[PDB]
Amino acid sequence: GTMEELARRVGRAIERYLNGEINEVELALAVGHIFRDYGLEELHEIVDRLLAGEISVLEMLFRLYEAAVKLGLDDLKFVLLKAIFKLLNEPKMVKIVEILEEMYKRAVKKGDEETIKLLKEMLEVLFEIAKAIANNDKEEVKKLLAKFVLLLLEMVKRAIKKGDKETLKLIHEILDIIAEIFEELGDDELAHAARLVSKAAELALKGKKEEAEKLFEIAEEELKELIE
Amino acid sequence: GTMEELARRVGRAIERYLNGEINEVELALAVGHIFRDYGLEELHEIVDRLLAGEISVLEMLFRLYEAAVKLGLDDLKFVLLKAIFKLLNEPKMVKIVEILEEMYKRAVKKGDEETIKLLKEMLEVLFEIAKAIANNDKEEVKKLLAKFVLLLLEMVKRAIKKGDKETLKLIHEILDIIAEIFEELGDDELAHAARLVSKAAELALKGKKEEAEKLFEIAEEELKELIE
Amino acid sequence: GTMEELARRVGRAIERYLNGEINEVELALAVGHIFRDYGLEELHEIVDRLLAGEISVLEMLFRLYEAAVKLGLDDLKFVLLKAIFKLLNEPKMVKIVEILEEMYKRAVKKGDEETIKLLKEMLEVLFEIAKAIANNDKEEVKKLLAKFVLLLLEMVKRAIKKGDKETLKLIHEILDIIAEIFEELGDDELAHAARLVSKAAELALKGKKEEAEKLFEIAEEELKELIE
Ligand SMILES: [Zn+2]
Ligand SMILES: [Zn+2]
Ligand SMILES: [Zn+2]
Ligand SMILES: [Zn+2]
Ligand SMILES: [Zn+2]
Ligand SMILES: [Zn+2]
Repeated sequence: GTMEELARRVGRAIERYLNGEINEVELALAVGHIFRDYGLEELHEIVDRLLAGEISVLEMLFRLYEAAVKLGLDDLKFVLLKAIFKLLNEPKMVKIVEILEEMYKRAVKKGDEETIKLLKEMLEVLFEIAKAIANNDKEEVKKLLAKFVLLLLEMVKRAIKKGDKETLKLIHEILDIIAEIFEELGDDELAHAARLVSKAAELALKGKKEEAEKLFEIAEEELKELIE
Repeated sequence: GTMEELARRVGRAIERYLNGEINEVELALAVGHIFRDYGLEELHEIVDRLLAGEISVLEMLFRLYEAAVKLGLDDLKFVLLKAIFKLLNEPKMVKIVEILEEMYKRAVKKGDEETIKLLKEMLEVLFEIAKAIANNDKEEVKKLLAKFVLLLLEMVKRAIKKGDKETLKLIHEILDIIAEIFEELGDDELAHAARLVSKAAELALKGKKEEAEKLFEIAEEELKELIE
Repeated sequence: GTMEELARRVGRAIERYLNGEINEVELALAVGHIFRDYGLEELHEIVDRLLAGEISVLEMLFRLYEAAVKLGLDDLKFVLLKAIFKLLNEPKMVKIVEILEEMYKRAVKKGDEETIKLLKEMLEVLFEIAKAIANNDKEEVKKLLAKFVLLLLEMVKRAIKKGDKETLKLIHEILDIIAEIFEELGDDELAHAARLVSKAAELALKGKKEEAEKLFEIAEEELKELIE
């Protein structure tokens, strides 16, 4: 069939595994069969490695995400990222990925192609964040989240000069979630920068976009300072 | 292999599922593999739908039966009908299907081809009965059972002019089962018509086939009157 | 992939089944998929017979071993023999198979091709021993073990004329295990012959190979006498 259904099938299999309905061998067999039905041989080999017991579910998910990045499948990428962020107990990251998926789905139905590369760099940053979390190395997580906040700042700067309004709300929600994450990680300056960007986006959405440029430059200067 | 081996394998898998030995994912994987081994692609997609959790076992069985009717596989049809009538708690309908299957196996080893279309029509009627039962609509069940009784009346009329004797006993047993079904459904007139046909068949089998016809047209007018 | 990784994958699947991690349907599906991935169709049909419930795991292992003997896969043969001797509660035979596979692995990395045929004959003898045990027929087990001891005697006679030293230790350990097996089987003469051969091997390894030959012919005539 089409690549959209394939992602739905794989996602349903992974949710069945996560909820406890099926086990690892059943999940491996089902996902390998699904991938083989669509002709994806590399993904089938990666799942075969799980079927042999060499790797675990999280490692298989990481390798599947890398392979899908090489191939260029988007819905499968979002499904795999949500599964990765659900295997690790982080509901906030899953919420961020869900909002980004909604943004991507809104973007693909129109001619906006400049945002797609953004939405993609941010997916790479999210993948690096997940990898760093899996390594239990908390120092790189903050820098990667700072890069994510900078990317969202660039996207909101692009969006303000246009007439979009739902994009502003979604970026505000994402930035609020990241600020909460920063607060839960024992950091205050990066959380303050994220809340500054969120406040600037809120001001721009409200109608007073003249006050937003000073907030934007202050926030970007602070973010650049804190990364180094 | 041959179409007879496939039916036995699928039936065995379904009994393993029904007895509680295997679960739904294992059953889906096994049955899809069996169908793929024999080159039946459409049945494989139908089972794939179950593997994704879109449909249940009963809906999958119904779709498999429809696909096998389109293809023309008989033993698979009988296996699927028995499974359908076993998932719904109706041993009597399973007994009717078993007797029909024995009749079909007896007929195929000889040159009798006229009984084949009648058995196919009765299989269609039984499929509609199962569908109506799944819909919990009790009004159409009685009408469909009346049509089934009329078809058995036609077959017994055909068989009496011939020398068949086991067919007479099997039709008598089937008619008794339908009479019990009608009695358990809170109906008395249709049960009386079914018992009238059974009595006519028994009289013809005994040797007094002169008295059978009066009963025969009496039962047929009663059945025609009760359908409308 | 290569035939070495296939044996590892199959052995891992069977180990998972034996340890209780997976059940018979999961093992059947996994092993059939593994054999299908490498293009081994006959092994796939043999596993299919297990998927349908016609045969059990032990019978499936026996048929797979016979088919691999016909095909000429050695690592798969060792894996299947180990699984067979693990399903039957016999750790000593598993130890014998492990030592034999170590000897085979040592031999295949050099130019020694004469030991390969003798190891093949001993593998046939061990397969016959497993078959006889599965039949609960104890009298043939002793004669087959006598033939195995004679084959080990031939190998030790060949190896003494060469400079091999680890081979002598391995045959000594194997002969000690067979002697323990004979003692546990309520036999003393065959156990005495096995211990005689082991003592001759130990004497030859120590450096006094002049006294080994007398023990050698004594043990071989005793073994020939006891078989008849
Ligand atoms: Zn595979
Ligand atoms: Zn503060
Ligand atoms: Zn499929
Ligand atoms: Zn009455
Ligand atoms: Zn197969
Ligand atoms: Zn003694």
